[PDB]
Amino acid sequence: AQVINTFDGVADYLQTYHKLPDNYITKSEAQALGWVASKGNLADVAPGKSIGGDIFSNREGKLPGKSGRTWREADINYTSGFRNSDRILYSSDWLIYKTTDHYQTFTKIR
Repeated sequence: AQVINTFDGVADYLQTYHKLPDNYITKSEAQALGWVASKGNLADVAPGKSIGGDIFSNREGKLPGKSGRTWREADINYTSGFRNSDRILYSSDWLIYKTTDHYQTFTKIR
């Protein structure tokens, strides 16, 4: 009904509660409840939920980090319909980089 699922909003809840929202279950977690990765019925088998807390090895490489270091990704913006391409990337050093194109772009916020 009312949660935080945005770039600055999630960045705040991150540096605030130092932990993704209680409604941020990774994708495998949604599969546990019965979710098809088709990305066309996520909220259908697990409505009121978000995908976050997944490791970000940098499939591309655009975050302030190096080999040996690991980043963290979280779902940004999500309501109903097919998943979206907006997601944030927080690092162990609290480095938050938002991406509005699927890890295709990164902006340093918090």
